[PDB]
Amino acid sequence: FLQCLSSRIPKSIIYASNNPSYSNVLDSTTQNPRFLSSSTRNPSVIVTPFKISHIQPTIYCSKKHGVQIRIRSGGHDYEGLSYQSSVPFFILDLRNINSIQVDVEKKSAWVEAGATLGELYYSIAKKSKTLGFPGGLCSTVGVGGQLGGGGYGYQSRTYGLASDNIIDAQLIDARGRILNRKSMGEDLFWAIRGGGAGSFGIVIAWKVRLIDVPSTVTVFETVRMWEDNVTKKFVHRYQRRASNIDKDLTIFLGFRTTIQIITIISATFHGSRDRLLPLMQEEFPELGLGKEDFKEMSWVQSIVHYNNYKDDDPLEVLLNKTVNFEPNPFKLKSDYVKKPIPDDVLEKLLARLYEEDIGYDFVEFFPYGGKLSEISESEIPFPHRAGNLYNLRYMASWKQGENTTRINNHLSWVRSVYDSMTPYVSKNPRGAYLNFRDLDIGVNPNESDTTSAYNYVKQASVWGTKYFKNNFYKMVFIKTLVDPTNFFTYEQSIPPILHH
Ligand SMILES: *Cc1cc2c(nc3c(=O)[nH]c(=O)nc-3n2C[C@H](O)[C@H](O)[C@H](O)COP(=O)(O)OP(=O)(O)OC[C@H]2O[C@@H](n3cnc4c(N)ncnc43)[C@H](O)[C@@H]2O)c(*)c1C
Ligand SMILES: *[C@@H]1O[C@H](CO)[C@@H](O)[C@H](O)[C@H]1NC(C)=O
Repeated sequence: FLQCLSSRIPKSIIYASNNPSYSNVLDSTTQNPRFLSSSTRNPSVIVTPFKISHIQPTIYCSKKHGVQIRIRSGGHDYEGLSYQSSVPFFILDLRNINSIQVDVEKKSAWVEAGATLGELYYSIAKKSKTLGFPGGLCSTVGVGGQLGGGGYGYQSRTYGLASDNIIDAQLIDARGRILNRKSMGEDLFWAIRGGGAGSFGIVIAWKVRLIDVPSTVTVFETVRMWEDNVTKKFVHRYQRRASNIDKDLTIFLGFRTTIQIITIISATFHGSRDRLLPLMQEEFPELGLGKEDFKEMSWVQSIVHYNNYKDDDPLEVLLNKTVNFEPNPFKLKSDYVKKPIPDDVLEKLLARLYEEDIGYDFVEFFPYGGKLSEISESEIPFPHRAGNLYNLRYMASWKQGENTTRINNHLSWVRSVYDSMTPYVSKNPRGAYLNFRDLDIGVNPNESDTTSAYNYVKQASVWGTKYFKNNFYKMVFIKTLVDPTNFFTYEQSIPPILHH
């Protein structure tokens, strides 16, 4: 494999195990610290192209020598699939493929896969205070992965997901052909906008629609005690109102221990605080929030704020490539909720936070509705639309270095929490969020360990219909057309219809 690469691409973009910088390049975007001790995080080579023509030979060498491709842009995949495999593999790391072209007059931008959300937001904000992009929250996330999987954040109720706002793309397929929207066709251009683009090809660049944002947005955040009847009433009404209120207001909810359970309420309102005050006093008067609890800022300042930087920090903090906190290993799972959880079941859920160490486990609510209930189930592969109140996320975290038995304890905790919620969350299929990737919901069999093509597809649909509902089956046909030999494979790759 390595011989084939070195006779075809410059040595300067090739990092093998023997290279002293291999470990830095590997670790630099291993973004879930849980996998820093994974035995499957051992690519034989990391390739870091700096121009497009570097990529086609890596496809050729990968096919000819049986070395599986793992595509990494931001490396934020929550299961670390961009840098692990149980078969011999290499990482095509697109960090240097990162140019951004912003057209303020046409309200559009071309963004290469290795650019981060922070770099995109930075480039927009340097040119206009009133344009934005609803890309998601984390400034270090790569657009290469994010825009292929949905991409949710404080703007999604107002403007849609990141994948709801894509108008062209450049993609390299398994034959090494570099295609745009016109030459890839509408089916494949549909599939990559939220279907997990790495099942179909290597996205080189996305063309996005820029959104009009108000020159003033308003944020607020407060921490309350859960053992407080006003907090409980607010949360009771939150379940019923968060997805139905004014689409300009998005409110997140989080719970952790600190010994009591605290409730974190955080929000962004796409408007001034004079507009926000009557809305909050009509929807949640029990919060008692005054004029001075709302802080006005620009759209990009609100992104800086919610990435744990100072409100008045220079925009350059958006260009940093690692999070502004030291991260703990973690395992998250998520569910979709269509009916309010009963009061006493919510109490039983939150009490499970007492079972592990203080402040290390979390339950979080991300509301749907708004624009997300206006878009059909099949507009793009992302299917989680009207009828969903919120996505409910469960997470356990621990410190780097805990022994195996304690990690298993943490994994078992969050899995049992998930199992306990089966009666109260979506079913048939039990929905799951691709960008909250969870291997526990099902993985592919080894294609050689199936008994038929139908068998391969049906097994894969276990996880497939959870992420995509029946968009999964349209994606199976598209996969069959554009990658019939299954060059792009991994634990949750869309399967082709195998010929024999
Ligand atoms: C670490 C982190 C992740 C976050 C954060 N906040 C999020 C939020 O507010 N909303 C979300 O919806 N997701 C959030 N995430 C998760 C990540 O945004 C998603 O998990 C993305 O999928 C990660 O994208 P990226 O940064 O590129 O990480 P990768 O591992 O490189 O990509 C994930 C996935 O996509 C494939 N892939 C990447 N690049 C390509 C290209 N060019 N072509 C095809 N396929 C590609 C990878 O193989 C992998 O499977 C907040 C934080 C702190
Ligand atoms: C982010 O960029 C700013 C500007 O240089 C810098 O002050 C800050 O330390 C950076 N954040 C990091 C290194 O996490």
